[PDB]
Amino acid sequence: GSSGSSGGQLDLLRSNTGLLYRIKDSQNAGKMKGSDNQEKLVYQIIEDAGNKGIWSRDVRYKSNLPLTEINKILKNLESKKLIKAVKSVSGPSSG
Repeated sequence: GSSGSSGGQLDLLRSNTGLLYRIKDSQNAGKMKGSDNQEKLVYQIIEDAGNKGIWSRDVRYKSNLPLTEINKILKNLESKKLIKAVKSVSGPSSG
């Protein structure tokens, strides 16, 4: 009774994810300023990531907000000094 059957074929294409984001601390954060809900919905997704962090593309999908919005939100929390942005050194493997 062997399971076996693992994998088959893989055809990936060269693509880019973007930038990574993360929340700052887990206590000093709960005042906000600008967006109330539109922002609270973002900080929630970024916070859930913890150390793994969430890409601007991912947090955008779960947030269901357009770049025009996320662009302001991601920048909002930043100025508030509530979150911490993290830039990747090398997204793809083939360097």
